[PDB]
Amino acid sequence: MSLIDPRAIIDPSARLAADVQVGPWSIVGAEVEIGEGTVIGPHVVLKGPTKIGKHNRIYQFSSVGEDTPDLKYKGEPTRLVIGDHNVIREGVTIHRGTVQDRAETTIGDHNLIMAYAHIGHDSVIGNHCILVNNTALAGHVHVDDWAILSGYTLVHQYCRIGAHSFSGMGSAIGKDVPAYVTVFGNPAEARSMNFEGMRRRGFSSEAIHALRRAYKVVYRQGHTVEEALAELAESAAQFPEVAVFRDSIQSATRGITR
Amino acid sequence: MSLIDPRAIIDPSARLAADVQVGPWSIVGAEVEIGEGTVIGPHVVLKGPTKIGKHNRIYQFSSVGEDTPDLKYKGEPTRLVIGDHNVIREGVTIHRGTVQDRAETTIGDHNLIMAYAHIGHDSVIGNHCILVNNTALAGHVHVDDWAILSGYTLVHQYCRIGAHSFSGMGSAIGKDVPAYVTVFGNPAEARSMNFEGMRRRGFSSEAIHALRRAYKVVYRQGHTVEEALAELAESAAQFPEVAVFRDSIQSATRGITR
Amino acid sequence: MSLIDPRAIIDPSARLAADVQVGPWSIVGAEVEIGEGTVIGPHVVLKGPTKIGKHNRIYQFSSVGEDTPDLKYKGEPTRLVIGDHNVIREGVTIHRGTVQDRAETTIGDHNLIMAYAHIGHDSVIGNHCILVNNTALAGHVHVDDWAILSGYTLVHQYCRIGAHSFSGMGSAIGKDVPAYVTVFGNPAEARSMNFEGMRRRGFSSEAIHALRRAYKVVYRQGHTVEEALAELAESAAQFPEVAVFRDSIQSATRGITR
Ligand SMILES: N#Cc1ccc(CN(Cc2c[nH]cn2)C(=O)CSc2ccccc2Cl)cc1
Ligand SMILES: N#Cc1ccc(CN(Cc2c[nH]cn2)C(=O)CSc2ccccc2Cl)cc1
Ligand SMILES: N#Cc1ccc(CN(Cc2c[nH]cn2)C(=O)CSc2ccccc2Cl)cc1
Ligand SMILES: [Cl-]
Ligand SMILES: [Cl-]
Ligand SMILES: [Cl-]
Ligand SMILES: [Cl-]
Ligand SMILES: [Cl-]
Ligand SMILES: [Cl-]
Repeated sequence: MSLIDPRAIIDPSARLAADVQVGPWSIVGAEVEIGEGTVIGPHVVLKGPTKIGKHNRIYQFSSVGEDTPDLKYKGEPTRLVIGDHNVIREGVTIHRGTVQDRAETTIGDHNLIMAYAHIGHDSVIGNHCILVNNTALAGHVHVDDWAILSGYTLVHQYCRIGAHSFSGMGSAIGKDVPAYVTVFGNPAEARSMNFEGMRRRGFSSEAIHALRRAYKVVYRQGHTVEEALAELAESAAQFPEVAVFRDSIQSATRGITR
Repeated sequence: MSLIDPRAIIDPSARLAADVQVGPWSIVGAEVEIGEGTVIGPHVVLKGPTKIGKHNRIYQFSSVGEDTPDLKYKGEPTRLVIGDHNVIREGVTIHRGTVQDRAETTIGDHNLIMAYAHIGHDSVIGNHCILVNNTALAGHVHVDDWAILSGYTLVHQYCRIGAHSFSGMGSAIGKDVPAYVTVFGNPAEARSMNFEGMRRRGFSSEAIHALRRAYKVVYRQGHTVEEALAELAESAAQFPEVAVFRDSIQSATRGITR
Repeated sequence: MSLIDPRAIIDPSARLAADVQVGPWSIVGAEVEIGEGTVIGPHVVLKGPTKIGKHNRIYQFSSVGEDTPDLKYKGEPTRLVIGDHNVIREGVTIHRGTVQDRAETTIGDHNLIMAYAHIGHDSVIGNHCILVNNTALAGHVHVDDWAILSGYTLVHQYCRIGAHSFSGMGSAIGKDVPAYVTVFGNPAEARSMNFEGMRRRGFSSEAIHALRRAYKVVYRQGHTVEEALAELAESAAQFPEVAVFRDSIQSATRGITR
């Protein structure tokens, strides 16, 4: 019936909204901030500088705000930001940024990060993502809204996981995953679009069909990527949903003068 | 040398047989019941309604009987049941069931579940299994007696792992695995039968042979599953061991009226 | 600020050099030696007999020194040895040896072992190695100096990972990785040599070229291993760096009288 367990350790410099809860044997280190309504389980380690928003649930054996062990990082003061309404399940690791990117690891709102997931330095997670058990973002990975990374999905540094994209269990992602796309295997290859994601968002059935077509343009017609982007111009102007897709491919590929 | 560490937390409503041990900083939650001579390590978390049987050994950092995070599950009073003589190693996660199935995750007797493995909601495990480090049953997975899942084996929802079957390390299993079959890879593919295990269980020469022939019927003679089953009916009447194999195949493949 | 937290448990048979630190809720079991300047985080479990050198850092939720659960192990008094200047990150498991090999798991100096990495019974790791998150040495694995195992690399028992070798993420290694070689995928396959490694170690550019040719000899040229071994003798006499590669291939393939 008492919010901060007396067997937890709270740095004087940490700053908790009053109705925060911290379970027994949890450490809330210096420079950690925790928002209205957040619940910290038993045996959690928070290190900062780290800003956690409201209504987060962080489960046992999680390390949130540790330094990345990557030799690149040499002790510079770098940040972790986690938004509102996230659930961080048991044993998750989330590391702070590195000064060679934007010095921040960033998690939005309403995400579900399942047991043993790992969220490496400088990674950016948007909103409503699901990282299933043991998903690992190596570093500087961007995961846009509604993405679902199935169990034990691995993501190479710098890859972008597009909105509503979906990886199958054990996927090893080496390159960007365009919005809506489903990918499978080691290495990750594209199979289809996430029609289920599209239903659950109540996408019009013209938009669902347009996105099937945009898939075929990119993947099943021998277009080069530059050829696909050009063909997609029309659909992208017709349908905001296709434009999200065109844009995710556009961002992955600048190229070099040939 | 006093069985329940005073540094542990034991809910009033927990039920511990007389000679149970509980290490320090371990939580035995409400509606958790533990049988004779079971040993709980330190830093274990137990949540209920959970019933754990006799002579089990649960290692540090395990979270046994927690709710699945799956959005489908809505806080209902589902259960976990663990039998006798199991060994659950460091960091294992085991979740209670969901009302959509039978409201019960179930583990039998004499199993070895190694570090960081995950036993998803509604999974049923038989007896004498080995889940090696980081094996992950996504949900509603049935693992029949003596099955060995090598390290980092992933099993998709609703899959049945047959008696005596074997998965190689990093297998990504997405369809049922019949009794005795060895599977490998991502996605998992059948390679042989688990003769090592047949030897250990003291199978006759004749039975080991019958099982090799039965493998050849299903996997190496162009037969459909329907034709393979027909061909096995004889071998299955002659050898209990083959019948286990015939039945594992039967109950994967109900089919649709063509 | 007391170097040993009063909330930690220290066996009287443990021997700590004077400026050892142990965080809260850590256990240092019987027969654990910890060298000068080492730091044990909170929530660590150390079991013995184990010998840990100078200036190591072991992080929260790590279990270092436990028994392997492999059923061949029968409680014999096997050992774990860890040199100096290693970093063992959140949740690593390291198991002691088995009497059927040398009764010792062994780790050298300046290694980096990242979250949830698993160092199985009897493994031998040299110096300046990096095992990224979730790397798993199943048992009796030899890793030689400067090797890099990317995230979720799995290594089959008895495999030798060669000096400066490199595995890509999700690699499933069933066989020896010769020095400098890069391998990828499940099953793991050779692709190139770890030129980046050779750079960072100041190799002559003649030696880098000699190691590229040596690769071509072994992998890209029809040769049997015995044929490649014989072609490499000249190159191995000219360049110590090549000799290390010849020797990794030598000491992998004894063969049988045919
Ligand atoms: N709330 C939710 C939610 C949403 C999507 C998923 C995705 N999901 C189911 C799926 C894959 N393809 C079709 N359905 C998996 O990740 C299974 S793998 C796994 C699962 C759990 C633990 C360990 C492992 Cl390994 C899972 C959960
Ligand atoms: N008691 C036992 C017992 C039985 C079977 C196995 C199966 N096993 C060994 C094997 C594969 N093929 C032939 N023998 C593995 O899982 C190796 S992988 C691994 C192993 C350990 C940790 C991490 C990892 Cl990744 C392992 C142990
Ligand atoms: N110090 C270092 C160091 C050296 C090599 C590697 C190897 N490396 C790539 C890399 C090169 N530089 C930065 N990162 C990976 O393992 C990526 S996978 C991964 C990574 C991290 C968590 C989970 C996963 Cl899955 C990684 C780090
Ligand atoms: Cl059409
Ligand atoms: Cl098509
Ligand atoms: Cl059933
Ligand atoms: Cl025959
Ligand atoms: Cl054949
Ligand atoms: Cl040349």
